[PDB]
Amino acid sequence: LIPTVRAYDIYSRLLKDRIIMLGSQIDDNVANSIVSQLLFLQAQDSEKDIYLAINSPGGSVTAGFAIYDTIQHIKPDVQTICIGMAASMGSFLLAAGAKGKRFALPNAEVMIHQPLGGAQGQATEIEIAANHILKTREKLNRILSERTGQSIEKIQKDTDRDNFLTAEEAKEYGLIDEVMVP
Amino acid sequence: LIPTVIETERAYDIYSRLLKDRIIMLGSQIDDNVANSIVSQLLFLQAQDSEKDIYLAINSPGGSVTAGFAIYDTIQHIKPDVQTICIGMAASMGSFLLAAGAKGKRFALPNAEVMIHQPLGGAQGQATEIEIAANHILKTREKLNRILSERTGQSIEKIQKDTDRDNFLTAEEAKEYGLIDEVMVPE
Amino acid sequence: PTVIYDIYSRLLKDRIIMLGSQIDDNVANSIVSQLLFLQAQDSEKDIYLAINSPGGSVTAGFAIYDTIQHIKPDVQTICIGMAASMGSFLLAAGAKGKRFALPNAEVMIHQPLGGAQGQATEIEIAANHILKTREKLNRILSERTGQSIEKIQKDTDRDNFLTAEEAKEYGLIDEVMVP
Amino acid sequence: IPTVIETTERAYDIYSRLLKDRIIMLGSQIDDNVANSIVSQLLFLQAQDSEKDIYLAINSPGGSVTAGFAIYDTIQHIKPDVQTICIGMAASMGSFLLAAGAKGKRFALPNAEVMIHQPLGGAQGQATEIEIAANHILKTREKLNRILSERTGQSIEKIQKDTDRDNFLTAEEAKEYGLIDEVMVP
Amino acid sequence: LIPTVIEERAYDIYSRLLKDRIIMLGSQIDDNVANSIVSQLLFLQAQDSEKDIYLAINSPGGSVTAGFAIYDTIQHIKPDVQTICIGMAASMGSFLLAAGAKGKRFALPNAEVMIHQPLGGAQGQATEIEIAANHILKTREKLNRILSERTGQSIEKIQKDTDRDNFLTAEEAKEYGLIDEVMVPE
Amino acid sequence: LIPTVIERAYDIYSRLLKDRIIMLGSQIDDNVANSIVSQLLFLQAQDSEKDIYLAINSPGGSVTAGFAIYDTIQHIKPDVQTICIGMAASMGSFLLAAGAKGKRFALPNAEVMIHQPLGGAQGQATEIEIAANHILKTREKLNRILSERTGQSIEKIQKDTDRDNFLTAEEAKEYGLIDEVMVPET
Amino acid sequence: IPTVIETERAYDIYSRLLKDRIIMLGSQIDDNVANSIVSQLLFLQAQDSEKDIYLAINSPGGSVTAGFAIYDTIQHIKPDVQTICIGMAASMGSFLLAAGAKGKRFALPNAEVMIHQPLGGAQGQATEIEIAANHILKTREKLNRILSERTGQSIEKIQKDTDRDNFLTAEEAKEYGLIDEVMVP
Amino acid sequence: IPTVYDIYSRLLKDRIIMLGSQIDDNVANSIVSQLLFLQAQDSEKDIYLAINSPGGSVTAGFAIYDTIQHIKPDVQTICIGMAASMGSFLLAAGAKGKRFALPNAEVMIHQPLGGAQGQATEIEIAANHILKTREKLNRILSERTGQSIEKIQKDTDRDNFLTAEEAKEYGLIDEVMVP
Amino acid sequence: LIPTVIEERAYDIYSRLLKDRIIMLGSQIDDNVANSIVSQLLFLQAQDSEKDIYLAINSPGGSVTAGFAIYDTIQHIKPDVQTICIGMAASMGSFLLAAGAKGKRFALPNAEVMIHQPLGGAQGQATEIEIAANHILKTREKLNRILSERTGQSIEKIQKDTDRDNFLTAEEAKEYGLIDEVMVPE
Amino acid sequence: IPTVYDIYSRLLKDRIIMLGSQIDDNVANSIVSQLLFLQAQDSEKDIYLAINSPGGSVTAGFAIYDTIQHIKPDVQTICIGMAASMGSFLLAAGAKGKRFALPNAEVMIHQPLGGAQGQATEIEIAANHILKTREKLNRILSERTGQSIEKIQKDTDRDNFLTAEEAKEYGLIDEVMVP
Amino acid sequence: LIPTVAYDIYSRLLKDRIIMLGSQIDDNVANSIVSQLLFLQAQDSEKDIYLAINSPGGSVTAGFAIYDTIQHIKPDVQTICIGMAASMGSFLLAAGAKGKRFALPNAEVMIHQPLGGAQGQATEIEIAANHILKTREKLNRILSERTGQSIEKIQKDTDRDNFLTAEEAKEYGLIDEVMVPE
Repeated sequence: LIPTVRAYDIYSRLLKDRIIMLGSQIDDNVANSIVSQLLFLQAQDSEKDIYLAINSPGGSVTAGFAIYDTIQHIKPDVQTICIGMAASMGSFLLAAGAKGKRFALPNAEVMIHQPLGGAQGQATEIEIAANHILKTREKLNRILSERTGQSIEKIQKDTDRDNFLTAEEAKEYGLIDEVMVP
Repeated sequence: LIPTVIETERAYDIYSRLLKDRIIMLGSQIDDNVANSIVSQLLFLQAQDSEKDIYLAINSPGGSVTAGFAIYDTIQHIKPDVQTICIGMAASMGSFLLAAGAKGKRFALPNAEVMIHQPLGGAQGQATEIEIAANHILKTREKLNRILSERTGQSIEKIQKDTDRDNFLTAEEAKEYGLIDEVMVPE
Repeated sequence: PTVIYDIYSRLLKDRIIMLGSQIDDNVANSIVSQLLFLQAQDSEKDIYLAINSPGGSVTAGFAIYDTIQHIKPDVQTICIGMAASMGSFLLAAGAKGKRFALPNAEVMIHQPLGGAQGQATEIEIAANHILKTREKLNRILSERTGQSIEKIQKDTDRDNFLTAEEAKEYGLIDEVMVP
Repeated sequence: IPTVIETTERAYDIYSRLLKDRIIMLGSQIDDNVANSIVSQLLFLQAQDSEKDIYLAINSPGGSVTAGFAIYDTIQHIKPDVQTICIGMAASMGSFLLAAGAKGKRFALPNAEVMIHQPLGGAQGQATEIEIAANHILKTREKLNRILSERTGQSIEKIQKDTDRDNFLTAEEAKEYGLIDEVMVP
Repeated sequence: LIPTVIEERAYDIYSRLLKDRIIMLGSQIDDNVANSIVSQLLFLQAQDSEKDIYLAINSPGGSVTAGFAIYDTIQHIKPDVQTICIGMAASMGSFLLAAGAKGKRFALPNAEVMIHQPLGGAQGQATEIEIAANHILKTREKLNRILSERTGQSIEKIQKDTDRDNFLTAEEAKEYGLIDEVMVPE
Repeated sequence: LIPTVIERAYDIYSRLLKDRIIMLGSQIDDNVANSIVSQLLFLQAQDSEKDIYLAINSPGGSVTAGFAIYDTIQHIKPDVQTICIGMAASMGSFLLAAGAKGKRFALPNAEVMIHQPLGGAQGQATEIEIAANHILKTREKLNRILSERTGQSIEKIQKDTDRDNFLTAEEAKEYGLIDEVMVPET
Repeated sequence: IPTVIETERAYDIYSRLLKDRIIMLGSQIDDNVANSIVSQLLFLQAQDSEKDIYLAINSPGGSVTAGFAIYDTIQHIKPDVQTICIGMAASMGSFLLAAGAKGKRFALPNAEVMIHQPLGGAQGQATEIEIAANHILKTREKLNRILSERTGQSIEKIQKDTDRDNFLTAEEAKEYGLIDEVMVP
Repeated sequence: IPTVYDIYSRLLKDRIIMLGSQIDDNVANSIVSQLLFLQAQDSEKDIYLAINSPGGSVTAGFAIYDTIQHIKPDVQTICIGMAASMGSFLLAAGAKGKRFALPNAEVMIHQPLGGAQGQATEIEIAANHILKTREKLNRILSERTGQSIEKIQKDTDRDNFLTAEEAKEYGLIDEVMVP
Repeated sequence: LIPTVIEERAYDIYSRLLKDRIIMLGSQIDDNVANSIVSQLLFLQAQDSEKDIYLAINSPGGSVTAGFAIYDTIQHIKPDVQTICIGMAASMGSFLLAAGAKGKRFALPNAEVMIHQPLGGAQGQATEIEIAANHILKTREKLNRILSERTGQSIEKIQKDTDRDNFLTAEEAKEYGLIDEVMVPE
Repeated sequence: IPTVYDIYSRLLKDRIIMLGSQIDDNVANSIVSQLLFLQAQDSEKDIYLAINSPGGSVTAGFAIYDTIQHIKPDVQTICIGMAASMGSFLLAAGAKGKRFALPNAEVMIHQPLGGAQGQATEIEIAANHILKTREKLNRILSERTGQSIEKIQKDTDRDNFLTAEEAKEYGLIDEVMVP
Repeated sequence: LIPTVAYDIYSRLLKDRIIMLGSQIDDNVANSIVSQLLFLQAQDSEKDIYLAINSPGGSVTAGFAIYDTIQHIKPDVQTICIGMAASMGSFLLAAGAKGKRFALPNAEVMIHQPLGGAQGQATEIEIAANHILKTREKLNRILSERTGQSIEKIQKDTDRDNFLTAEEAKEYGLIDEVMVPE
């Protein structure tokens, strides 16, 4: 069910007020849509804040970077608000919001972990794939270090396995700035 | 779900709204359907205004070489400059299209990934059928490499070497290679 | 893209038809309808048929071919990407002097494909039919290209890939559209 | 399927736009859904104008005999002449419908294919069930052949012979046979 | 895709026919189809309680209970419901054909009518199978009693004539009492 | 395909809803219940005094979904008439019996079936015990309400629902599941 | 399937019964089963052309042509073949039960016998369907003529009585003429 | 399955038959063959039929039942584990005074199961057949247990699980074999 | 499961019959079956080049080339091969039946013989389909020529009579020349 | 499985039975047959039942259990690897003083598992049956371990894993076989 | 195991130096035939061996295992086509001892080019194409040697499926004689 509110579906109605809902796994389709919404909102008003609500298990790293770079590229501040869960690339995007404007609701879940992938074929193909995913992890960890204030060494350790954080723990970690208390 | 934007009684999905501002989003694998749509958008934008730049945003793992060439040739055919901007990833035919943008107007965002490699395909049947298919994909690779050489300034020999296996480049490396002109740094 | 025109409908307003998929009866029905609609809108102005197709059904292709020849407007054909099999036949079917390909477009010609199962006499009927279909295709291609039927038969025995320039030399198109 | 807009903004898919001009496209296998649509279009066109011709373009491999007879009987029932035009292929029940158009107004384009053959079916179960199914399909064939005899001018005996196996006809052969009246030459 | 007709307002072709009090029953009968047909019948009665309704039938039949939802709605409403078989009316479809207003049940000349006993199934314990058997037998008795009333044939004859699939031409269906007239073309 | 009526465009069910008619024509699941509940609440908001008409052709379904509908009927101020067309089985018959007193109807050939609830349980012995106790309590709840609405004893309802029990419309009236059989005007 | 040893000769239980001229027909009849049963019948005739053979039947039936391979072999060989229905003999199984030596067709008291018309199928062109229909009807005629000969019932009665599944008790099968005696314990 | 002979063959040498699976035609054919073989070996010595079975085909079960009654040796029945449905029927069919269960063995009785699809008259035939089959089963069970047909009908309407001691009280067995 | 016979050598029943020069062809003909039958024929010739061999046939036919492996082996070896149809000999099975030694081709009285044209398939390019068609037509000519030689019927008659499935009784097969005698029981 | 006899048959010659799989009717048939065979060979000598089993059918398990109690020889039980659910029940069922586990063997006890579908009254019958089966299992386990029924009920509510030493303390075995 | 004379009809024929090649050629079949050929040579290095062929062909490398074993061993290997010898089957037919290659009168012989496949990168497809083309050259050269036909003629005659009667196969040089029945 997606209700209608001239007619607008609920999400289009929120977009009118500069709210973007990232409420699914991140793939290229989702990233296309979010990027397009960000660019549209900048064109409508280059100064007013944008609000990106996040309830996502993560997904494609490259798709996530399409969103991440668009956020950093545009002029408006993008606030991030975790509702429900932000895992993997979802937590990376949560951490990518405007400094001081990254939030989670009190019972929201944040999870961080290393990237996942695969490789099949010849030894040299497997080597190329391994080197690529390792370089991707280095890139993710370096940016997370910059955005959280944690050292790269600590991020590497803390993302070796699935690491679940409460909203308060995410604030302490530097993934968000504030827990939005009711 | 793709949201709608309304301007005053006229409803647009957001892609249609961006197209109004001469932005085309290439955000999927390249197949004939995708190429049809992108070609049609390019031709429509030229008809609307033959002088103003067009912006082609690219986040694509690549896909069909012939579908990619439909887009490539349409870019070169039309009068407006087509800027290319890599966001996320441009791999295989996607990186070829990135490199095909107007000279000086090929960009990537800082964390975007570019990957170049040789074409993929298949052949089944009689020996002579396999021969025909092999000759065809080899000729297609020669065509791709020659154009990439022209667009990057790298020699055909170097391109052949560098595309033998998957070759991942950062945005800065893609600039150094000649696949793009600038990394778009955030203000 | 879409305004509640889709972009194809917007191009059709300017007499451009996009043939961008495998040819089956559904696709042929749409293209035929578009051709008839454009003739009804204006019987004198050219129509532009852009072709990026791996081919498909011969009978569906002939629905398009015969509709092109039937209507009054010239139909220009423009190969973008690929025109293979029945797609290359339709490319070759455009108005004389108004058949084009973009420089990196691929053209492929080959004999028809089909199948037959059942009794020997059923298989015989099916074989005779596909052979007669091939003769029909080759005769028309000979007329449209200026190549002999013998040459077309030989050149289509196996998949035969041509560059845009080669397709021009062959007579399948009139010009390569250089940018 | 593209859209056409005629502004005073009213939107039509391509087929709806042709229907406005009394052209019906029969461009698929004939099943009940297709027949229901075509019958509805015919009845609608008669209600809009009971005198003006209707044009039924046919590119079809055939299909259900009963669905085909729904179309056939509707054509014969309504006041307007229904022209038939074969584009691409008219096979089996498709060729039957081609032959069913108004006398003098059955056409094929030059490279169109016409195929005629006997009805196909199946039966499973008890011997007496198989007998019932066999008698039914044989009666259906006699009905089809009798009508085709009437519409072509060929004898029933000749039609029976000529539909025993798949029989492919060129547009010119279909004219000579009496399945169409004219080949539409460009 | 069903085409659209524009008059300022857009209609799919079935909605356009409904405006003229024509209902198309063109598929297998299940609860969804019955819901739609019942709703259309009630809507047409509300629009005009006196004017005839036309129910066109091209259906292989289907659910007996869904068919009875349609049957009882026909009898309940005030307008006469004409029935017209186009293509085929089999099993519950032929039962509905026979259920039209007396004197206003029709078939086109090549339409197929088939009558046969109800079909069903039962699995489980012997007592469960017994309950299922008694139910389908009582359902058959109900169908046959109504068909006897609507056709003028005896229940004994209907029982015999529906033991196996029984295919009737339009003319035979008239002789049987399932319809009143064959609609011959002008 | 569900047709449209233009007055504003309405699908046929929306058009009936404008006249306070709700069609329950499928298996009862949460989606269906959610829709019916929403329709009942909407109709009460439009007019808290005028009757609502709930037509029922349903094989039943989810007991909890059925209770969402049942409790909404009892909660709202308007009387809800129930009318069985085709079949009301299991939770469908429960809802039929839940209509306003004196305003529960069936058409003459409609079927009503009552039986005990169905379910399942897998896992540990203590999990199976919990599931069994739950379904037994659910059956007690259903039977108690059916006793209240029919006037039959709980003992009799228990016995009569042990297996599938099919009732004619007249039998359903005699049983107290409905108030009247709607006979057609001749 | 257990083994029996006589001392060193090992037999599965069916082979051990075959040594005593008992053939088990205990499955659906298809070409494989018929080929085995036919081979057993011919082997037994070769071993002793005069001694009775015992064909125990517990079968739902199956292929008519496979059944006729068995039927014609029974009639062809010299030894009398006794038939004994244990459990069920349905369709072609009941036909084979009825085909045993006159006076030597038996059923156990609670055994089930069922008779019905042949089943089949046909797909394709109208003329192909006609050929298939004519063939199955002729096959039914053949079956009914033989059953009439073996039971003493008229062809028309057999036709009527096989129109649908017709279950018979052992006593009813005796009254019908499908067997000669119920083997009482 | 170990070798000594496989173990079942070794037990058969001592006139023990193991019925340890669902009853289908294959199982019945084997058990019937074993019974006939044992009678041929010695027409006077008892046979022992051990039963651990969820039941299965009624006609396959009756092949076994009638063979037991037909042969001269007494057939003792011994329920180990479970005898359900046709398995409990066969347990009850052993020689009078020689039907046993081990103390923790489970006996279950219930009505026959089946199915029917097709025309109303086909469904009627199938229903009449399974009802007659149930009457037959109940009549024989009544004879073998001493319970009335009415009681058997009531008691088998649903799954009815019995302990060994309850099965003895019911008349399905004669003794519980205490260790 | 195939029984064993012990004489001290153990034999499956087929091996026991083979000892008496009987070969059982009781399945569809494929390369595996043909390998086995050919091997059995060659073995029997080696054991005794003069004594007759008996080939019992109950087969729906199968691969033509596999059938020709058997056919040519029959003709190649020194012993006469008697053929006996039990049950059915269809298609390549009937061809093998007709291939037995002259005067020693039999059918049991209720055995079925069926003759028809070869079946096959072809997919791919037009020229591939042509090659496949020419091959199957050449194969049919070869089959018909041999059947003419073995039956005494003309090739023209065989062509006509095998156009569709043609079922023959044992007596009809004798009249046709496919067998020499119907083996009547004593 | 190597040959010496296959090795299981070799071990059976020395009165060792290997229960090394899930318990179903086939496995129970075999084990019961082996037990009866060993008793027939020698009614006084001990039998050794090695157990590595995740459990399985309760009725099949009771076929084995009752056969053990029925026969005259003592049956030693030895857990190697794992004895879970019905496997641990059989381990506990060995001759008093002759139940063993190897030091790293795992024992697990838990309540029986099952299912039920259909009408409320059918679900009730199935629930009552499995609850009665649990009562039966727990009563016997109480007798064989010396633990109260209340404690067994508590301790089997969820999967309860025991070391060999814990199983000895619990009374499921008598000794841990130390090397 | 088809009939016994445990000891099976094929084993009985092998006792008389007859090998039956009656299936598609794969590694399992080749391994068996090669083993049979080596066994027969060990039993008697002078007496002829008889290889009956009814085969649609199969693996080219498996076929060459058989081919090279035939040429390696000392006994002459007679080949006899019964039913069909197609593709690698016809190659093996042609490989029998000179003067001792036979077909029965209605047997079918078919020759055609090798079949295969390739997927992956352009350079991988090239390697696969070059390999199958070289394999065809090898097959054609040997067939030329064994038939007396030119390589050019073999190339042309195998471009598509080419069906030969037994008499045509003799004329072609694939066999020496058609075994006519007495």
